[PDB]
Amino acid sequence: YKPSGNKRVTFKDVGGAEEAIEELKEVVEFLKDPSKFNRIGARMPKGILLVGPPGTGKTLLARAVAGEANVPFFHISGSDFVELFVGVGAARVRDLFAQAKAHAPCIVFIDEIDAVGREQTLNQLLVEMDGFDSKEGIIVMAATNRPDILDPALLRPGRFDKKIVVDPPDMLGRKKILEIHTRNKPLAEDVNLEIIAKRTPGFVGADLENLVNEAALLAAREGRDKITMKDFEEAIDRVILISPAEKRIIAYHEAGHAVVSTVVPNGEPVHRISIIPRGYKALGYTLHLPEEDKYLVSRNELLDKLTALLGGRAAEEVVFGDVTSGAANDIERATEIARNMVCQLGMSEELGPLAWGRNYSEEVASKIDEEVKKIVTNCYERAKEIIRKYRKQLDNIVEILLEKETIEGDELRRILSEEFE
Amino acid sequence: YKPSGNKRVTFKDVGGAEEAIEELKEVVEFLKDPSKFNRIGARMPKGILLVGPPGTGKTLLARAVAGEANVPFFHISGSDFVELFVGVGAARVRDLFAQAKAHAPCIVFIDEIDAVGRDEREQTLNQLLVEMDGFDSKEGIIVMAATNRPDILDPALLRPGRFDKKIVVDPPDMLGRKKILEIHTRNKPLAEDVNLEIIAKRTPGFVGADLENLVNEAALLAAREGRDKITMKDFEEAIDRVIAGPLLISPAEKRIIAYHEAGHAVVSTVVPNGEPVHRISIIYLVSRNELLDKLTALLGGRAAEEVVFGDVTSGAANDIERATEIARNMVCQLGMSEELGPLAWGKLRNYSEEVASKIDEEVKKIVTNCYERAKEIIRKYRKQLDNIVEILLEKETIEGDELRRILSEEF
Amino acid sequence: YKPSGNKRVTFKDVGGAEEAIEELKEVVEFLKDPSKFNRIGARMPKGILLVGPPGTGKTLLARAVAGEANVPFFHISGSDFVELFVGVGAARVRDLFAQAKAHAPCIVFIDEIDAVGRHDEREQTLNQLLVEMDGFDSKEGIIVMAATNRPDILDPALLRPGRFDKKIVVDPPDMLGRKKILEIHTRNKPLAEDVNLEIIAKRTPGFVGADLENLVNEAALLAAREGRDKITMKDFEEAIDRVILISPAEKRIIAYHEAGHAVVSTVVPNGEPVHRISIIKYLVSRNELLDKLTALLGGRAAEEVVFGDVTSGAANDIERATEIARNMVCQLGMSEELGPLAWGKLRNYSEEVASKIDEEVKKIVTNCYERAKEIIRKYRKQLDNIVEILLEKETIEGDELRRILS
Amino acid sequence: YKPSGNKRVTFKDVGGAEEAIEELKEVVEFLKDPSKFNRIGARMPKGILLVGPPGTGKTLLARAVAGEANVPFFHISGSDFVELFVGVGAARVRDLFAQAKAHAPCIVFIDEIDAVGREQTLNQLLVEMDGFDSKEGIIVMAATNRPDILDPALLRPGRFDKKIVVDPPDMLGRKKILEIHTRNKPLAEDVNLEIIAKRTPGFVGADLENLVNEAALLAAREGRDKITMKDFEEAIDRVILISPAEKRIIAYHEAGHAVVSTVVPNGEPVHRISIIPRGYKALGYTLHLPEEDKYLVSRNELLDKLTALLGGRAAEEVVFGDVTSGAANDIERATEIARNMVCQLGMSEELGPLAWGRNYSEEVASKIDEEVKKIVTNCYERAKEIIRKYRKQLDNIVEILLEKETIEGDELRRILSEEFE
Ligand SMILES: Nc1ncnc2c1ncn2[C@@H]1O[C@H](COP(=O)(O)OP(=O)(O)O)[C@@H](O)[C@H]1O
Ligand SMILES: Nc1ncnc2c1ncn2[C@@H]1O[C@H](COP(=O)(O)OP(=O)(O)O)[C@@H](O)[C@H]1O
Ligand SMILES: Nc1ncnc2c1ncn2[C@@H]1O[C@H](COP(=O)(O)OP(=O)(O)O)[C@@H](O)[C@H]1O
Ligand SMILES: Nc1ncnc2c1ncn2[C@@H]1O[C@H](COP(=O)(O)OP(=O)(O)O)[C@@H](O)[C@H]1O
Ligand SMILES: [Mg+2]
Ligand SMILES: [Mg+2]
Ligand SMILES: [Mg+2]
Ligand SMILES: [Mg+2]
Ligand SMILES: [Zn+2]
Ligand SMILES: [Zn+2]
Ligand SMILES: [Zn+2]
Ligand SMILES: [Zn+2]
Repeated sequence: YKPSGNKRVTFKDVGGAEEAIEELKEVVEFLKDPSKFNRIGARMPKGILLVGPPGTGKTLLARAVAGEANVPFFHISGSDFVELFVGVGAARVRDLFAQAKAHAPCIVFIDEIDAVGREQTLNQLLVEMDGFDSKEGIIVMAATNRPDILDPALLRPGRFDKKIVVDPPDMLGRKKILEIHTRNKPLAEDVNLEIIAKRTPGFVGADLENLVNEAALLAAREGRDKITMKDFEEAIDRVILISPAEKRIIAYHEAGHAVVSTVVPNGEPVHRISIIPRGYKALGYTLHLPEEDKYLVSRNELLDKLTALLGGRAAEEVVFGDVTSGAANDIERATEIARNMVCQLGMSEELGPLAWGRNYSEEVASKIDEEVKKIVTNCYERAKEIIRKYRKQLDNIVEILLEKETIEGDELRRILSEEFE
Repeated sequence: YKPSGNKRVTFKDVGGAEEAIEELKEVVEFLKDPSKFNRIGARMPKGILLVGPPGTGKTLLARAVAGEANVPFFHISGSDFVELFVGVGAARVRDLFAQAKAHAPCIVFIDEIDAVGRDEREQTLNQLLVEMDGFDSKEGIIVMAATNRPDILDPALLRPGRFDKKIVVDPPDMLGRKKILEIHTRNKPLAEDVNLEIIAKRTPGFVGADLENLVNEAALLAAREGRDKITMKDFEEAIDRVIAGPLLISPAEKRIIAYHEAGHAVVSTVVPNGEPVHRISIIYLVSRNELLDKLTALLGGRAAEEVVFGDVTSGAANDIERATEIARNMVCQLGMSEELGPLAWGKLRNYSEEVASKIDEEVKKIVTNCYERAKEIIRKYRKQLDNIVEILLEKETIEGDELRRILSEEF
Repeated sequence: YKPSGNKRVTFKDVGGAEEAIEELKEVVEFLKDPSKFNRIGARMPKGILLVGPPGTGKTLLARAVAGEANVPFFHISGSDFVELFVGVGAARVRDLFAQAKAHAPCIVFIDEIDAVGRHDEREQTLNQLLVEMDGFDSKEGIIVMAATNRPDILDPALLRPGRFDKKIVVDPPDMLGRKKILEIHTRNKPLAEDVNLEIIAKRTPGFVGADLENLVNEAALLAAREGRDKITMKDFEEAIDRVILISPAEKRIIAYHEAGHAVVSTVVPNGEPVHRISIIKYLVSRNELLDKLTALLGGRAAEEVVFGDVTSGAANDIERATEIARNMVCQLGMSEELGPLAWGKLRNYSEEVASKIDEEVKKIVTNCYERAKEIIRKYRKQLDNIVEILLEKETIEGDELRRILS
Repeated sequence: YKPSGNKRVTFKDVGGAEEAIEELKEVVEFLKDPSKFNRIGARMPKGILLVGPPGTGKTLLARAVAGEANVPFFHISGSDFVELFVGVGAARVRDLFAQAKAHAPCIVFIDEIDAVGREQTLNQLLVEMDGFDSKEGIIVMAATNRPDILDPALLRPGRFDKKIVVDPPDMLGRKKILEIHTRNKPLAEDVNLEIIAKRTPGFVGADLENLVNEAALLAAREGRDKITMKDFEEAIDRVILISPAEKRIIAYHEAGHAVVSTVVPNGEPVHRISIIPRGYKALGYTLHLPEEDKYLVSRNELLDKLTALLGGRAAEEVVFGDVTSGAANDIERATEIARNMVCQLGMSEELGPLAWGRNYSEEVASKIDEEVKKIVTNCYERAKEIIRKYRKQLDNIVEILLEKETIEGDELRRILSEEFE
């Protein structure tokens, strides 16, 4: 394999991710001279996971880090390994790392890392991660919008043991991204990117770069030498949000996750809750992440986890009397877990300490289904029992959420303790 | 591979395709003077996919764009590459693009692209991909492709950088038929009794290719009788000819489709969560009730047919399919079933026959409830249903601040 | 490449190809006076492909068009161009079109066009053809006709609009057509007054024009051989054995099967008008489909009623009919009990539903079957009459059939 | 494709098939100068099917015919077309014939013709057969040891409308084949091929050529310049028949086919019966051949045909009280036919005029099975009823069969009429 011949980027070229750039500044410092860290035992991560929705500059930042450190950048895409013949995947992972070490210090980027990190190909990856010497100035960055799908072996210490969340940009972030992608473009005097930032809720960087291109097409179509405000207004429409009653439901869903995870004894600590459309900081997402601290999980831990996953839906049903599609992913994950308890873990009553999996009769298929349904239904009703018992808290957390949108650190811990002290 | 030696056409030659022509105007300007775009980095697509039924003018539009830009037009048929010996297809694609670059700007147009882009075909298609990726848009080359079989295409073909822009070419309605008849009648001697509106109205289902043939058959009728003008009777009789030569919508059928279309519109309007209805023509997160409303509306066409005609036709097949998809999704994915619980059933089926059976009863129950509700709505609003149909038959299309008001004056 | 110096033929010389003659009459009008079409923009085809087995009159037809219009005829054979030195074929095609333009209006006829219109010098030769077709002005009254019994061998470039985009199918003659062919080839011969050409048509199923001409000739040689000045019926009867199949029992059966489809189609309110029987919409409603299904089952219905035994003949129909029923039940929501639901598409539903679908499909097909049988029994006599005519002539027209259903 | 560069053979090189060579002598005469036939309207076949077990010189004779006429020979193998991508099969059939015509007169040989003649590939074959002009000196020969598997469209007149049966060789045929393959070999004086012919019952030409090679290996192994009798004796053993009580059963099976086919009204005329191990002249084989005369078949014709197919087994059961494996192929063919009556032809009581085929429920699967079983069982019991009623005839036919081995022409017709007059 042969390093990217693409155009070098820096952080100059990345808008609306000042938090991410902050954390990555050390990695740039490391790459520029690892010997400053090495000399005093400052141990950097070997793997850094970038998490966010597509088109949010995950790949961009990886490249910005390499250009900023003026180091080679290897771009691989996870979806290139799936579908490969027997062994070809692992041999490419081998080669990748052999090239990385020959060109160290360097960045190795693996896009769509979920594509490989859901056997041989991933096992080879894990051995390479642990096989290489951080001190040689090698850092592997990976991107995913599906971190819930990842093998927890990937996130073990000594691997991708740090991650950074790249969120969609708000109005101020959108404006900046507009300015970046308009730098070398000829704008009319009447163009106001502020109004365009305001009128593009939900748009990510990729969409905004596109909108800018659509705007340029509109000018060029008419043979014009400057892009007008009308061209930007018009372009938005070519590429085409949340109601205050939908905001409410989303808030109740997220609060529901939070309340149930707090009450349930083996609940996952709640560090942040958020009602940003697709922020991956929300707890709703978090609850779908693979267990990275432990290696064993107990039946009661799973039932507690399952009950937390169904908290979103429990809160909607209790409060609104009906349910939306919001909980589809929660339903799917909860079902997966229960099927796994029954068919792999030997955690059903009736089915016994047996691996079922298809290898078995309709008669067993049927008991499996009954058993899986029982677990999920029982956890769901437990969730609602909890919601109802802690309705006032649920209501309180919603109220703040509607106001603040995202609650994160020491502040969140004040609120939860006030509320469940 | 050589550019076409046939007659240069322009948009003056295309009828009833105004929306497609407006999307294509950009391409015409780019080709006239790429510098205007390249100058300000207005990135054009490399490949444009034209999608529509046969004889609707896909090839014509591709030609019109080249003619309008006064650039060479390469006319290729996907069907030529299939059946070819080992490697001959790839080598042809390679050559094809070699010539395009030597003639740039130009249009390369691949008809029947689903013939190539559905061993050897792999290599042929792989080679297509390579050439698409391999050419510089800035150099004024546009590849257009046509298909009436888009679902059969490899998604690799639709990736960004490839055929990532699609334009839909629709069958003409009354006024479009009328325009196409006028285009193909420009240079022909017509009797004073000929009325192309009436012939527009009498040829619902006809595409541009059908109408051009119609005109010629009319002409052949006059010629056979040695007459120096084409008469209305010639056109009328030509209709019956084009038919039995090689699909007209019958008047009775027109009626049924009108009621089907009026039905969707009536139900959509009554149902609280109905989708606004912008047009009727003869030619993040959702709630349970949003979905039941959607489903009920989707079943309105069939509901109208059943209530008005008693019988039901094949016309609601696509809507039944969609309605059923929605209800399986509700039962199997969203946990919106009475009895089956907040469980994901499926993902391919990983459950017992006992469950499969309950799923079927629950899907059938949802769809059947929405169906009966649709019928109640149609019976309750039969008068307005009938008024919309009457107008829709007169015009074939109702739209805009005219459909806007009709639904108010009625509801 | 000069106008053929062979005998003038007209349509009077072509037997049993009325449909194709009717398609070609406009070509003749055009050749006689192109200006009639030219002046109103009536565009004629540049290429007409005649498709059919050897000896059916493809060449004869082309010659008759020219003789009929009194216009020159250039006869070329595609098999001449195979095997040629480098370039020679293209140059011949160039010259051939140069000659047609000098002599227009005219017919240029290419026999065995598959021999050229099919991997080397043929490319060159074929490409020149495509160029010349594209190059010539139709309005000049030039028409190129081609013949093949091998149309699937043909390069589709040839069949594209502006080229050979009109195909005329030429079939083996039915009994009346064979009779006419015999008249034609007998015009100039001394026949005895005992010669019954109809009986000879009847006894010669499967014979094509070339076969029947040969037979007349063998009859003539037979009489001459015996020093006789008239050709008798015995000569023709003996000739048949010389120029040389389906059981008459099997023929009966096929005839009842076909007549059955036709009676049911006619009787059933939504059936498809019958245009022809031979023993060789956008939307569709529930009733229309049931009527169609019933009609599809008529052949078999006619066998069961008439013969009590059924043959493998209805296999395709049974398949078709079952396809329709399954689609009614599974895609069209036209079942009693199964609702306005799509079941399937492969199978996305339970065994309980699988089994209900089979009951319902079975019930529809069976009901339509019984109904077909009722129609057959009710119209037995006319069924019998139709079969009696069908067996005699091999091919009857709808108008005739509806008439018998008096 | 490019004509065989293999070594030219003549009939000189083919042993123990004097009957086959006789029939093929005309084809040689035709190929040498088709104009002698053409001139007086002598119409040759366009297709000639060679039938026999493998290793019996089917391919050999095809090549002998071409070498004898000194004409080009195209060898194709049917199994080369199956497994090919979409269209490649038909395009190769096209090309084959295009080459044949360019090199006419010539022989086109299609080995393992059953491999293609059981859609597009066979349909193309049929059009080529009917597309070519016999008078151009083109004859297509085909070989198969599975003619029961062939599409009856192949055997229609104007195609493979003549066939020749090549049987295993008896002792005298075996001796000749031994002599041919020993011509250029150095034999000891003590070698007696006669005794070797006698001791190799069941051996075909291919086996005998092999035995000869094994004999040569034994000499060469010991460094010897002549092949000894001991070497031949020894070689037989390296490559390794019927009991007089098995002969009896085979005779009763074949007689059973004959008796039932005679009695049953729509029975297939019986032209020969044989108890040669694998002669394809036997009626047992014949009854498995595809209907080549007709196009329609009636329910009663099939029931009669089914009953005849089961006559072999019926005779064994009636006479010996039990049954052997001999009837496996008959059972399989009879089942095929009944399944076809029920599922395709609309010839069941209960199932109706419906195409079943899987497209259908377990409930229907089950009725199908019941229906198919009913037909076969009813036909089987009919067969036995017939055997018992005509036991004396059955006994008589066996007796002759045991004596004569094969009964063929006018003689067979005497016997059957005496017996069922
Ligand atoms: N934060 C950002 N600031 C400026 N441009 C951005 C940003 N995010 C995305 N873009 C632009 O849009 C594209 C986003 O694609 P990518 O970097 O692959 O995002 P992701 O990896 O999240 O899918 C980039 O190529 C970049 O040009
Ligand atoms: N929209 C139209 N306006 C005018 N003529 C049309 C139109 N559509 C088709 N035609 C006539 O019929 C022909 C249709 O062929 P084509 O453009 O190949 O349609 P498609 O490519 O969609 O199959 C055209 O060449 C033209 O003569
Ligand atoms: N339909 C027909 N009517 C009269 N004669 C015919 C007919 N078809 C064939 N023949 C006779 O047989 C001869 C050979 O037929 P030909 O025209 O060469 O048929 P094709 O071109 O289909 O091979 C003709 O010249 C003609 O004399
Ligand atoms: N009748 C025979 N006479 C002489 N040799 C034979 C005979 N039959 C087969 N052989 C030899 O053994 C081989 C038999 O193979 P082959 O001709 O393919 O038979 P088949 O086509 O029946 O399988 C031949 O190559 C030939 O050398
Ligand atoms: Mg992405
Ligand atoms: Mg088209
Ligand atoms: Mg001919
Ligand atoms: Mg063999
Ligand atoms: Zn959630
Ligand atoms: Zn609809
Ligand atoms: Zn039929
Ligand atoms: Zn047997």
